[PDB]
Amino acid sequence: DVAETLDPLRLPLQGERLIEASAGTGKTFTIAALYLRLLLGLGGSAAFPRPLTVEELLVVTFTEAATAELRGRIRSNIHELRIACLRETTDNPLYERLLEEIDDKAQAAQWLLLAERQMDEAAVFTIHGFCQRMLNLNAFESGMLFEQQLIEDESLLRYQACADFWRRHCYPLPREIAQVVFETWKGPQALLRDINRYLQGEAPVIKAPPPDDETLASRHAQIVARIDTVKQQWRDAVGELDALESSGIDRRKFNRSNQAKWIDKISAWAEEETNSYQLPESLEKPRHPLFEAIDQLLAEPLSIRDLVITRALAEIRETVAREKRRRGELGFDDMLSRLDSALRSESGEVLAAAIRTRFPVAMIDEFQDTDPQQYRIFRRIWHHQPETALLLIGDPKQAIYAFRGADIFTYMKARSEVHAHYTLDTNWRSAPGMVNSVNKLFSQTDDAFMFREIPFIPVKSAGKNQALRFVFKGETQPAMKMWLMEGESCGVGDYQSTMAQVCAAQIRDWLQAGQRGEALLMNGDDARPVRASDISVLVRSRQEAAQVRDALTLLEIPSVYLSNRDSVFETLEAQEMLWLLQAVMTPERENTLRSALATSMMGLNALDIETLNNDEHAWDVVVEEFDGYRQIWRKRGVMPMLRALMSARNIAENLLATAGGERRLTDILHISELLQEAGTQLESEHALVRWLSQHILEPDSNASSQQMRLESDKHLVQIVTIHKSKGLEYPLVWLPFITNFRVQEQAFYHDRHSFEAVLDLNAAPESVDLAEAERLAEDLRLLYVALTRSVWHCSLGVAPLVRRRGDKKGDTDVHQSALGRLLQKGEPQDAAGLRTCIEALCDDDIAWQTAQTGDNQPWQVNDVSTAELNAKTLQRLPGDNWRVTSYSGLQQRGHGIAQDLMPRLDVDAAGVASVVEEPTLTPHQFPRGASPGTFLHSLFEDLDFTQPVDPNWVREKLELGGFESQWEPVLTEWITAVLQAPLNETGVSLSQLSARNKQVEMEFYLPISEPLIASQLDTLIRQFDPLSAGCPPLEFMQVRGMLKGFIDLVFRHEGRYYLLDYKSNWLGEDSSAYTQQAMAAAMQAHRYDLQYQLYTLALHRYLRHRIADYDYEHHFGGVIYLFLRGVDKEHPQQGIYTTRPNAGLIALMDEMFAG
DNA sequence: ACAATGCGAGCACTGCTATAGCAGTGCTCGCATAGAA
Ligand SMILES: [Ca+2]
Repeated sequence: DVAETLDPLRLPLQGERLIEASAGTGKTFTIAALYLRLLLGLGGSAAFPRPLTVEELLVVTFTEAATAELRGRIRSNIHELRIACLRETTDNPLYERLLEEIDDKAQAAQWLLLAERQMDEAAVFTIHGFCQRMLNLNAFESGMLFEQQLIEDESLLRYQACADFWRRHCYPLPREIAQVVFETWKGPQALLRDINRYLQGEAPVIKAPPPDDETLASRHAQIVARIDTVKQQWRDAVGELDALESSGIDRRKFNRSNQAKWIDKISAWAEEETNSYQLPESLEKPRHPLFEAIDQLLAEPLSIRDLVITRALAEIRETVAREKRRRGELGFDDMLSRLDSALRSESGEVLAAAIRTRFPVAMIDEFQDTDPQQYRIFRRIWHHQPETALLLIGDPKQAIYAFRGADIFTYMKARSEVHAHYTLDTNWRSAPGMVNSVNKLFSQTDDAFMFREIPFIPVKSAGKNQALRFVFKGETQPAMKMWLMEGESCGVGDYQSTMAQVCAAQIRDWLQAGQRGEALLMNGDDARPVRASDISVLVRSRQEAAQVRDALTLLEIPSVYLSNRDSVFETLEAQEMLWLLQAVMTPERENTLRSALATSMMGLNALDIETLNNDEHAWDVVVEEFDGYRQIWRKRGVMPMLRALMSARNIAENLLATAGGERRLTDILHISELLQEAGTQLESEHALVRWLSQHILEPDSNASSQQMRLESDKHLVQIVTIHKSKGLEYPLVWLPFITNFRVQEQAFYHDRHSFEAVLDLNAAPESVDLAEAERLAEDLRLLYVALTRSVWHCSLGVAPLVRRRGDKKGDTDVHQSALGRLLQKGEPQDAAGLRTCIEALCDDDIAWQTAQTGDNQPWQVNDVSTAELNAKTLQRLPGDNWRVTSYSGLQQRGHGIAQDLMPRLDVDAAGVASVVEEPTLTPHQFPRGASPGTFLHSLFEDLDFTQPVDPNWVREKLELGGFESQWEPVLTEWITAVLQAPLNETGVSLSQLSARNKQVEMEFYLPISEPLIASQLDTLIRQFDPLSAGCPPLEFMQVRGMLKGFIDLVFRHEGRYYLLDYKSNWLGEDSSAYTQQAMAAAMQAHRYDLQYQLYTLALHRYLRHRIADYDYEHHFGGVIYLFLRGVDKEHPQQGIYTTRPNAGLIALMDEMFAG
């Protein structure tokens, strides 16, 4: 017992070691040390068998920021100790004591070099990261999915489950029963608020659970039966108006009758006031008659609660689980839970060993916060195992996360199993005066943390800090100062209004006296004025924080609640912005707009609003303004719009100058950052507006919508919670409400023998007594952390608090609080009895005063400022724009992201279809659009023009394409008709083209230097092409760069090369629309003519390039357009179109590019 | 074109029955009601 003062370098790196890193004892410096030792296998007898790799030293922390810092601190130490190995000389502690243990500085340098470059894979994860990691590796054993989705809901999944339970369980109930339930809970909402704690993590063991089968009906019967029989032993016993004590006035007849009418058709376990007329009491105030059965009724409770509950969480759990499986999702409780089952199951050894190898030695940090599930997994892998080491480090005095499931008991359990104990004796980080005061306080009684297994061993304060002191308006102040309210009695109300006031006063008192250089934090002969950034107010709950923030704010002392969870969505700004987006979204409606302008964010006046209502031209002015913002919104988005708005109305600049404006601004900006995300997830502005409403209505979701703290708060007295403060350090700290306690009423305790979480579904005084114990057992634990946060000094508020409505009978249930229990050494005290106990211990480091309230609204601080700024202004200019167009300088958008998702989509088609279904399928009735158009293009992507059209291949093509098989005849006949179709003249017909003379889907890139002006090109395009005579053209604007383009088909009729572009278009009824006229019409209609000139200009450049010494009119003679539809076996020139570029056009057009 | 409970105090008043103490009926009113992969 009583741990060995831990000497890192001499710690035996071999199996099971428990390390207690007291308050700020350098737990981190220790871990790193131990990490290095392991890497280089250092030590000696207390060393590890062999050297380990970065990817073998398992370290698990609880926080995410934790593993980051831990991972960071280590890469550094390695980089140093490694460097200090190359120099074989180091002049900085730790390292030197390390090199003395090194035998070959040259090797360690190498070994270390690897550890350095290996860090981006250091086995330092969180409890949760470790789990899903082992799990996902040994999937078979854990029955895990290779693709798990991390669930988020649950908080909802849970309510839904709790309600599914209420519907299938309570709805079918018959009135008599239903009502009973109702009087236990009104709805599913109420049932959850009672069982929510459970349902989460390890189900607690239910002391005295209901018979594994009692139905709601069962119990109900027994109860009603037990009730109704006594309705008899009174219905027929009410002929007795008996006799033989005092005080029961004849107004007992009032008592009497009140049960004769208690005879309803039942429906309510509820019964009333007969405690008197029992018998086991009538004597307390031969013994008496036949109604002592009542003595038996008010003996063992008449409830339905425990049964339902037991059924609820039991069923609710599995309901939620099932739902997760189905969804294929996984939560965190599950993550480390599934891992615990795996190590439990038969196939638990292959898993235990597997892990064990990967991580032969693991360091568990912040262990005082584990849980049965964790510790189990842990020992199931490393407990009693040669060739391995389990370094368990944390501090039981700081285990304050009970509410999330950190079971201090499972720690004490682990404390029992591992016999090797170690403590860190030196408290770096803090002042001697402090450490002395904290040690004194927690040394009062024995077992201050009241748990023989969690002893408190004082700690030596570090020498480098022996100089620390805090002087104020004269001399040095005591490390610890107790402020005591006056009086005998004191309610929770008082001890807050008054303590916050007091606290507030003392803060401005240090601050003001700080600017006057009278408040100094000094390290011997060095000093500095205390600044808001140095004060800190620990608190227990949101309210308490507010309570403080208010008294502070009442003294112009700005502050910031570091533990704030509210979301940006329920800020008055969110609402204002929404009204704005509604104005932007419709400046037409005179109302919503005015409304927008009325928002505090717009900083308008009452006068402004007025005039602006009586001047119609200035109104439209604004309307225009907003109509522009909607434009900015439609085109660039919300963020660009909002910022555009602010810049005009000069919002940011004004707000910042409006007290508390900075907060309001950051929040508005924030909203925008969220309103921006949401934008790129909905295709309509209105959809976003909607998006807002909901979020404003049902918020608090992620931590992504949590409020961003200001970058100035680093100069604001910080008010945080004992919890967020664990690990944090503060020059000066204040504990305004450190006396409160709040007694535990819920009978949830841990059995002191079996160390198990038991849930007595019956308020058994015995078990509640036990729980209430564990309560302050944790309050002390919190108290320890609170005092531990300050460096130079800490002053807390104490008062003769009293909860018991017992008229100040020398009560002061102060002894029921962690701090009171330590001051009044256990025993309760007089109001003044406290005042005397405080004086008892109180010198050099400890000192008290009376709660001296005060007033002086000023934080009497002034300012100065000189804004000599300006923003660089670039002297360059846009000028040219290099892009890569592609006969898209034509086709107006809509194809936005379309030519992106499908580079070869039949972009030339689009639309819907209707009643043109005529009961005889023809190529005109073939489904219109892009999806079907590309299907057609597809067919000819790899067809055997040469041979005949196999119907099965066609049936198969439609079958896969999602079309109806009943299209094969029409289609198989349609294809061929187009194949054996005569192109221009002498022969030429797709079917005559063999593979070797075909090149399908050619992708070209025609560089285009010297801006291509739409007009300049329209001129020559005119002179040579009679088609482009319909001159609307030049519909695009200047473009420098490249020219993409796909050619459906380019073939050669042994003599020349050609350009074929299959074009599935029209819904234009039949044949008559595919005539040499109609075709040449749609041609300009879609300006396809350009496609020609461009495409050919490419084939030109290509052929010229390939065919070494080629000529246009000797190798070209092409250009064929096949409008697939309207093409029959015997109606040539219909459906097909042909053109042959002027050759003189291609000439000028080619050089048009590079001049 | 719209507001939570519940618990005892606290004191006023009303029978009794060995003026006072103990009890009980009642209506009014102040008090205390989380934590953060
Ligand atoms: Ca085409």
